Amino acid sequence: SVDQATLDKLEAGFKKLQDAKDCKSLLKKYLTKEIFDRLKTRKTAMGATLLDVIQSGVENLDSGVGVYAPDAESYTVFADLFDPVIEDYHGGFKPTDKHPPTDFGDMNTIVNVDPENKYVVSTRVRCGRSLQGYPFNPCLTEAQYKEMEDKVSSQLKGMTGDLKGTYYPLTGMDKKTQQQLIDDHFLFKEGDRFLQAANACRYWPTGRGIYHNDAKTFLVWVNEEDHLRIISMQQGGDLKQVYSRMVSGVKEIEKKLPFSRDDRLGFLTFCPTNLGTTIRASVHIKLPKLAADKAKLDSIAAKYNLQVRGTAVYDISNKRRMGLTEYQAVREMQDGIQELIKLEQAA
Repeated sequence: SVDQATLDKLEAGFKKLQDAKDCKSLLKKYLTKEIFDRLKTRKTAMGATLLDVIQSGVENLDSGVGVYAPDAESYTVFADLFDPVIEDYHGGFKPTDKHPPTDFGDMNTIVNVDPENKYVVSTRVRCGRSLQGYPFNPCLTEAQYKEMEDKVSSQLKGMTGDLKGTYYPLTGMDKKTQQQLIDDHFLFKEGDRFLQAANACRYWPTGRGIYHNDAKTFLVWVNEEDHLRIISMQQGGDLKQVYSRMVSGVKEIEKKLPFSRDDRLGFLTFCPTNLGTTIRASVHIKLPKLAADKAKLDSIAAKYNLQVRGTAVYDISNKRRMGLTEYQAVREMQDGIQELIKLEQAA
């Protein structure tokens, strides 16, 4: 049963949303009075309430999305809010649509998109995971932070071969180690006001840590936002090597740590923007001729559902997460980057 202190905070937050006439968040768009009244009395088995979903969007009215998952079951209990948010953010993933089963695909069809190292500075593929049986970061207790860091770090420290490396707890980290990790772009710090208000930064830094392999091509963050962020990266354009290393690491971790996955939504994450495959593939790439015609550049990327940002030089990444397989997402990135390089060469 939801307690009165929580209901009072919920009623005040709903009123705050309605009084902010300039608020444009998906939270405000889809938390109708009818849905609010239906959901405000519900609780997950782990104890999460509607407040553990919406509080960050109430506290940060300029949120784009404004809702987070406090545990895996929340996607079911609060589906009447999550479902239209997901459909809107993911551009047409309807409440009745279903994400395909996991398929990393045929690695032999993924390639080095720039063997000459003429255009691609670096290549990165990232994914995220929640561990089955644990609340998400809005609701982890201090004891759960300690237990899961022990379990995760033990599995990471047992990895061998290309994945052999070093675990660094944030707890007790000294300034020399911090600077070393900053120099490698491997450090994360306390979360921003969106994470803070989502209650994702409690008991800082208990249960938070960093792992990388000896070659510094494989990086794992523990409880930065999701339970696990798993990142593979290297200089140049060998997407085959980068993607296969990420998949190898994900599968090794999974052997002793089962992940939370939903038949409709795929892998379950703290932020609904990261569902489905959870995969973000990106390149840092130099395309100076296409830069002279940014409209043209933006048009090619859009054809392959890629987004182009700064970081002549661009960070180009895939936009799609839901309704396609891991293979399809990485292939979309490979195809798009190949087409961009082709058109740069012909320009």
